[PDB]
Amino acid sequence: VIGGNECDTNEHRFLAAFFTSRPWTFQCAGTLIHEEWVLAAAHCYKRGLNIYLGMHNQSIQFDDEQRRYAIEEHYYRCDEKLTKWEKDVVLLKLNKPVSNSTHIAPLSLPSSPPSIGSVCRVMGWGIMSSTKDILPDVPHCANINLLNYMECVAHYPDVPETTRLLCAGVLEGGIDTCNQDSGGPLICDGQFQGIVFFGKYPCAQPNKPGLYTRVSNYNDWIQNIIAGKTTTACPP
Ligand SMILES: *[C@@H]1O[C@H](CO[C@@H]2O[C@@H](C)[C@@H](O)[C@@H](O)[C@@H]2O)[C@@H](O[C@@H]2O[C@H](CO)[C@@H](O[C@@H]3O[C@H](CO[C@H]4O[C@H](CO)[C@@H](O)[C@H](O)[C@@H]4O)[C@@H](O)[C@H](O)[C@@H]3O)[C@H](O)[C@H]2NC(C)=O)[C@H](O)[C@H]1NC(C)=O
Ligand SMILES: *[C@@H]1O[C@H](CO[C@@H]2O[C@@H](C)[C@@H](O)[C@@H](O)[C@@H]2O)[C@@H](O[C@@H]2O[C@H](CO)[C@@H](O[C@@H]3O[C@H](CO)[C@@H](O)[C@H](O)[C@@H]3O)[C@H](O)[C@H]2NC(C)=O)[C@H](O)[C@H]1NC(C)=O
Repeated sequence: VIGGNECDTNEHRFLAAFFTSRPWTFQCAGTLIHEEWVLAAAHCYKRGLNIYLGMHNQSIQFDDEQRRYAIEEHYYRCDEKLTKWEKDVVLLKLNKPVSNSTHIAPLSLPSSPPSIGSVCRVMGWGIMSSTKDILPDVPHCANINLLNYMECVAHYPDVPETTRLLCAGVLEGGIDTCNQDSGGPLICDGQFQGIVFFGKYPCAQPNKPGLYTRVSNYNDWIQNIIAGKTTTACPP
């Protein structure tokens, strides 16, 4: 996250961190949405990653930190016509539930639709400088705006027209998500509305907002999987 500051230690209790085992290296983030389910981005997740809940400073282990791994890995396979840009979610079931604690609590799926002009919180351990690829040991937080999708469409020729992505950022530049913020939540007006996907590098350029996976498209699908539906998960 560029143009922000270190997050408050208690304002990201839903933020999950993915690590490889050896070496022990931060990969990306995810969102705890349920005591035993995490929602992440398909493009940065790979099998066997360690999942940490209740992490702030990567060099510190809080007394309530919990480590898990995925026992189930659900990709969105409902519409073969959707491009890779339109289905970048992975729903992970944890090997064991995590109870609430000082630094751990799930974030609910959005209960109202996203609205242009909202102020959106972004957070992550990703690159925090637009001039140097500096990765912090603590997560950084910042505010951006949910923008008209028109503000993004012209900058991503490779991405076809879609309704399944959100355009968010700061048009004057200076504030943006960057590499390895992938998978983190975009929280607009208190609602989990987006997942960090991709933008432009260098990051935080003027009039170069990023695209975010639109969470609300997946509510029914996620809830069905959590409810135990195997087949029947997708819509008819
Ligand atoms: C562990 O903590 C989470 C609470 O999540 C926190 O909520 C508060 C306490 C803040 O501290 C936030 O920072 C955290 O996000 C608990 O789960 C939440 O329970 C609360 C109950 O108060 C739910 O919030 C309410 O939801 C009402 C409707 O509930 C139903 O709909 C939602 C879906 O939107 C669904 O999640 C829930 O299961 C029911 O289906 C709503 O009318 C009300 O206005 C308010 O929004 C919230 O939905 C729960 N969140 C999640 C992610 O499940 C656990 O209760 C808690 N464990 C315990 C036992 O302490
Ligand atoms: C994320 O956390 C790390 C971990 O360091 C912590 O250090 C203490 C404050 C305790 O909280 C420990 O539990 C924990 O390991 C932070 O890195 C550390 O920063 C401190 C304070 O700046 C550094 O102290 C330096 O020590 C050297 C000698 O090596 C002197 O020359 C320095 O002038 C100064 O005393 C410490 O070196 C550094 N430690 C390690 C292991 O890296 C880090 O600051 C923190 N991140 C943020 C953003 O807060």
